[PDB]
Amino acid sequence: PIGPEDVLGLQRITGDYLCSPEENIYKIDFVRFKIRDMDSGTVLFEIKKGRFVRYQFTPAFLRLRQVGATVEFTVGDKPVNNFRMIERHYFRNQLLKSFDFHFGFCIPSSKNTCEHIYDFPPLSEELISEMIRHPYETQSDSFYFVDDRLVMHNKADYSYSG
Repeated sequence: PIGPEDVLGLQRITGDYLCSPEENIYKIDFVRFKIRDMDSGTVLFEIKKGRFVRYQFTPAFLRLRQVGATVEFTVGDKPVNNFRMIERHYFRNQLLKSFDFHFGFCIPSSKNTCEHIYDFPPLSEELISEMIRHPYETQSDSFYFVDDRLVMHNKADYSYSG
């Protein structure tokens, strides 16, 4: 049984998913995801209607300071309390940054909306160059908890070449 404290100290991407789809007993289902630059309002990525997503971004992405993510999700009939996401980004298994977001109150049996603010870590010129040169070696784990219990785990990797 996996809790926040089990992921909050991880120094590498996991080799596998830490939970199965079945453990999502609350039937949480993301139906919209949109990321924008908070300094320009430019929409960097959007999808409407999936445990793994591969992102193709540009070099300029790595110069962003603050991005806003908007997420829409439905929930099943069981109450969802203390819905929390811990998302850890790594380059070649060096931690870049971990983000810890607590969702607001989730209405059962309905569509919910949330905005998460990511403040980018400072990236050295060397690191930016390497990240551009090494697509898909930037990787993230997204751990989702309800009442301190892991119920979803999504993965992603990132290119900054295109």
